[PDB]
Amino acid sequence: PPHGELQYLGQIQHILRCGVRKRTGTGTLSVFGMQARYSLRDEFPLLTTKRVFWKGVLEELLWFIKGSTNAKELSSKGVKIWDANGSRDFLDSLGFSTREEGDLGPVYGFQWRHFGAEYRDMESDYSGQGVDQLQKVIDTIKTNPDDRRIIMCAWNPRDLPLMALPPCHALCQFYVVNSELSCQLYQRSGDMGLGVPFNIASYALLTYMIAHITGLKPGDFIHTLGDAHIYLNHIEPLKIQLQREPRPFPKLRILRKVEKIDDFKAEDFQIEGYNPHPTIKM
Amino acid sequence: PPHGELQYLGQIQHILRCGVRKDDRTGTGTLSVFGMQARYSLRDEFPLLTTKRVFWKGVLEELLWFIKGSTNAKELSSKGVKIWDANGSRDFLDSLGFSTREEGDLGPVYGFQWRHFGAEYRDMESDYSGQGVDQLQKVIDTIKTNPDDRRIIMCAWNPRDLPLMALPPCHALCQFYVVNSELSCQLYQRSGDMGLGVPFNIASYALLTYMIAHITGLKPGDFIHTLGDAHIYLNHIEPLKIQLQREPRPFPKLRILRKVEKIDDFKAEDFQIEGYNPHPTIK
Repeated sequence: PPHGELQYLGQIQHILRCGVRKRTGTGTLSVFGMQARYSLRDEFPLLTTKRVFWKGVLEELLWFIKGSTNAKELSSKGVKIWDANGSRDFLDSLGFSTREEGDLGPVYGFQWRHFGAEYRDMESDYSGQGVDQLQKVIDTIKTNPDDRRIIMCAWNPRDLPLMALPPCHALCQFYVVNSELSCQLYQRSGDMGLGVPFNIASYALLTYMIAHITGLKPGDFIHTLGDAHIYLNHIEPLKIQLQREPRPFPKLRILRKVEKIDDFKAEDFQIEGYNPHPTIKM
Repeated sequence: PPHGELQYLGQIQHILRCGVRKDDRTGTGTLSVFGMQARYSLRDEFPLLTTKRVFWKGVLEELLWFIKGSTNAKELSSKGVKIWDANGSRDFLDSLGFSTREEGDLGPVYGFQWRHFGAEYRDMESDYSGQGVDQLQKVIDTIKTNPDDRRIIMCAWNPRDLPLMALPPCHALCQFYVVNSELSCQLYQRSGDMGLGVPFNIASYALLTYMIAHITGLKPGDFIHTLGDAHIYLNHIEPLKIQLQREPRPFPKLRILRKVEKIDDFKAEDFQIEGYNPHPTIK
């Protein structure tokens, strides 16, 4: 079968061959509605035509599981991707003055384990408050794997205003058939250049983690896009990437048996056979 | 130009050749596939499937019902649409522990989530003004002020309210897109019976995309139907195979007889599907 990465690339071509020109501007070729499927059967979708910040992926996900909404908690691990939206300055440009530095608000972490609970600050303890979606999802996979209501949604219209940054991961569904676990992510906005690759890895990792705990095997991962765009700043770099030939995907391994989703630790994972192409500038 | 219904029948074809056996809530076998997407042009035509008639009166009347924010199945039944009565009956409500609800009270379903998301639900006769987020109107407001915005979502999945309604929303969420004065829409359906409900669904949001376009003075663009659990009942394989052989006829055309300016001002009499001739029934 066709190397999975070809889909991501097959899309970049489309965004350019049919994307229409159009915050902070910077320009962008957009497209509306796309879907790519990546296999998780004895392989992990970690694009090779360009290196992917695996540590960021793995370290950020574990950060969501905890339900943490503190940018600092994640940066203290070396991943500074969420710091910008945590700086005292930014929080101010949003009206959030009483807000402590590092507080992102009811973002992913909060939505995943305390959906619906009234948000206060990153320190407050929301235990027993809200709906623990991540856990309910795991529980259903276990007792009713044929359920078509296994959905985890981070889009809370009532909390959007309090967020330092709106979700680009409205929701994701889980599917179980023949002992194989699949997941479909619905991204409202995707930066094909510096985001989608990270995103693919992010949710494919979650599927593995979930499949491990439910005692199932990973299947497919459907990445569905709403507004897929390319920033003109990447029109060149990417044009070079397309040149590159996709190398066989690496493999993910869970070095130890784990019971609860929270018990997962960074050291529990290993990426073997990851041979990505060089890195120019982007 | 390739006909639009070919995209639909194509998915039925995919399910047949690649779908696997999967049981539903009652134990009934179905042939399933996870993750699907289809695009339907809404430009000078309306995607109302023709290889099998679609209950248009039901689509149109049910949509109107959602916009009102109604959760009373009676209000819909009093229009000829009986698709929500079973879920609101006296017996079905008791068996769910809702013995204190008057007949017809569906719970915080679609209507409520669209106009009052997050509002504290009481009953189908309580007033929820100013309560909750009017996602519907917010969509219209955004399409007008910031057409390039890519956070124009209308989510009906409310984890908190799920255990208070008849059954979980089938239409998790939809997103609107605007480009070159055209309004495109994408729907995410978590579950869909390819031959029984998907058609009805395509017509619902195609019509909604027509109404929002009308109000914001834009032209209908495309409708992307993204499915999660696409399936067909096993005992429906044979009749479906017959339908597949049928040749799709030109999609009809929808018309807005008068000029409407508010989403809530739309009436059933304001619509007209001209040129609809679907194939005869099959079984």
